[PDB]
Amino acid sequence: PMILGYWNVRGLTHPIRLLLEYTDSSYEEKRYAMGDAPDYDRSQWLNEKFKLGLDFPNLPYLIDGSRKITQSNAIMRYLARKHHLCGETEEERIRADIVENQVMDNRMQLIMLCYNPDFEKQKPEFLKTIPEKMKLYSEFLGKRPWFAGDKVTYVDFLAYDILDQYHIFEPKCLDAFPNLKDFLARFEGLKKISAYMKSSRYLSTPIFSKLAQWSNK
Amino acid sequence: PMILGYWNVRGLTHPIRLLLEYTDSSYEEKRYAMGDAPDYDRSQWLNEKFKLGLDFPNLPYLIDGSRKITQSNAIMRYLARKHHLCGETEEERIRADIVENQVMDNRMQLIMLCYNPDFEKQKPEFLKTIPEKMKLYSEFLGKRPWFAGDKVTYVDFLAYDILDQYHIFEPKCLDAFPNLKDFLARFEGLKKISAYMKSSRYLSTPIFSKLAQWSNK
Ligand SMILES: N[C@@H](CCC(=O)N[C@@H](CS[C@@H]1c2ccccc2-c2ccccc2[C@H]1O)C(=O)NCC(=O)O)C(=O)O
Ligand SMILES: N[C@@H](CCC(=O)N[C@@H](CS[C@@H]1c2ccccc2-c2ccccc2[C@H]1O)C(=O)NCC(=O)O)C(=O)O
Repeated sequence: PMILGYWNVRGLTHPIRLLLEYTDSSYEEKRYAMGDAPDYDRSQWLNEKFKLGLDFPNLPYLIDGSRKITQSNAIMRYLARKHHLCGETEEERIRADIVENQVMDNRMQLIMLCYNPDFEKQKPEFLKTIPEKMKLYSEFLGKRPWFAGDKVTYVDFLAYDILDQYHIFEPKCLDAFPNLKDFLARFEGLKKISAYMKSSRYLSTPIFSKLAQWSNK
Repeated sequence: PMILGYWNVRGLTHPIRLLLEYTDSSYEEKRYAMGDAPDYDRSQWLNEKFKLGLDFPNLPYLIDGSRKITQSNAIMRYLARKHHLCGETEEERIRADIVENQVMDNRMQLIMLCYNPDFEKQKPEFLKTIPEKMKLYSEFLGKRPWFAGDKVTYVDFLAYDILDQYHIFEPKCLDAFPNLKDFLARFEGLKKISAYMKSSRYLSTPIFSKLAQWSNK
């Protein structure tokens, strides 16, 4: 089977595991335990970082035989092509490309913060920006069932992850956007997702580990 | 024709203009002003940011008829598909997907620094990592003429921008990687490239303007 390499948290892998499962992909996971604090030791990673034959060594990685991939987005695209979950029209391709890029921006923004020693201080002015963040996705999706269109695609995976993460962070963040809650429910409804999601293996959380300001566990 | 919206800067637009030209695109520009120190005023942008009918309001943007694309990479990709500047084989795509993601990471890395209040201190430390970064590009590239393979692709535009920029920051950063040095010369060679670059409407510098801790002009 393929090997998926990542740290011991939800993270950037949330959408990959969700993808793999959805597609019934055959895979094994390769969990990297990060040392504790202070340390936060990454030796277990660092010790093989350059020994896996990775183009630009990183976490997460997917090894599918001779095929060695880094860059979560890359990993995603790779699995999308494999299972045909890319946009089928230019329109769709564009929507997915914007979305893919957009999720990362927002993901990064949150991440940045939860790892900001000075959290508490900014943790409020930050929450000031979420409704706009959310409204963006809201207007975009509009009435479509899926982010690219009528057909589910890989970016739904990313979209799902991101929305869930904000929600989780700011529980009300979605009350104003019913379309967005419908989506969450619709993705959660995909038959292979519900089981997986109720699985012992499955760790809804936490995108973030020990190093975290909000959720250091 | 097509319209391109950006900040008086080079930044994210650099790869875009380069591709726009390469492909002989016919387009107009809508340049916006970034208020100064302090201020760093973007009224205009802000006065209209919400009036363009764009999906995720942002700079830059490219309007091509019905087509309104935000996110620089999406922009890049839309132009790539249009002129067949994408990877053609599965292998070419992976390389492309990887490099693209990799370039942005690296760009952000440098931008974050340039935008850090504690830049002077951070700098030396940041310098220390260059070789490694550079190294991965060099090896990933190996002996290929282009990042994805035998033919120029959009990622070449990404890569050149970024390599050109690290090279200005750390003029020696490349001495140990001649494939890289060739790549730069070779990229600058492309007929339509030299052509545009020689032109009077070409802006190399800088990636960052005002705010910029490094390259504030
Ligand atoms: N652009 C890349 C980013 C990859 C990334 O930065 N990887 C970090 C982990 S994600 C990173 C993180 C680190 C530790 C713990 C948690 C996280 C995490 C979780 C969720 C979201 C993002 C993060 C980042 O801090 C890493 O540890 N790489 C190993 C290395 O560089 O040698 C991608 O999308 O794959
Ligand atoms: N992920 C998006 C990034 C878009 C974005 O961050 N754009 C910023 C300007 S570029 C941005 C930047 C901002 C300030 C100063 C410098 C920079 C910069 C300079 C060079 C390269 C990249 C940047 C970005 O950090 C912006 O002003 N958007 C309009 C808005 O805010 O509504 C993309 O790739 O398109």
